[PDB]
Amino acid sequence: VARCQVPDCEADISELKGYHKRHRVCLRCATASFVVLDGENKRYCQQCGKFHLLPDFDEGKRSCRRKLERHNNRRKRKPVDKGGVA
Ligand SMILES: [Zn+2]
Ligand SMILES: [Zn+2]
Repeated sequence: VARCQVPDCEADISELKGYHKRHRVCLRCATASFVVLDGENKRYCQQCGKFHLLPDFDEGKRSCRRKLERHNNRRKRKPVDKGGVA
């Protein structure tokens, strides 16, 4: 539904052409960076598109800090490769 459903900003983006219309958010919000949501400032996460919590951010880019890394130390080592015997 092309409509900015932001508590502090109830916009009716019925005719938009960008990455804000595909997330129920107006351009003003997409550019505003942060919005005074329900007693909480949310930040448009370009990684997921949806809104996120500002206090849950870090220096590493402007996105959530969850599931940011996983495929890095993926290796299979074997210091034994024989097992016990006695
Ligand atoms: Zn808005
Ligand atoms: Zn995110």
